[PDB]
Amino acid sequence: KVFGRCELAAAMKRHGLDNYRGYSLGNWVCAAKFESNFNTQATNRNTDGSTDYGILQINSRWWCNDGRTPGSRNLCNIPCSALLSSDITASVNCAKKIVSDGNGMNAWVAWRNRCKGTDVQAWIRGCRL
Repeated sequence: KVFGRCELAAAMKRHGLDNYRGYSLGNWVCAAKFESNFNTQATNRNTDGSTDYGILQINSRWWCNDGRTPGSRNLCNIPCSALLSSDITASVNCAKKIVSDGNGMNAWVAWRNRCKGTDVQAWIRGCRL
């Protein structure tokens, strides 16, 4: 599913991401736009041969099992396919694990390079939340 900007904001809010670890909702939306362009089905192979899955491009090296990432871990204890669902519940619960991991939203390279330092609140402008 390809979410609308405000549609994803609302879903991320309902699921508890807003100010989760002090990251406002616009950070989570901004990251989603620049990781997946809001498309739940988005998949990208990493040079290390891991793959990133879903709305927040969660990575099979550490967070989910895709059955083909050698010597990966699966710290969110899920199949990576779970993360491409139009139900973002797994993507969001796993992302909470990731952000709590010590490096915050810097675990997300698109967030680090495209959202951090910017007025991320623009990404939820116009949304009824």
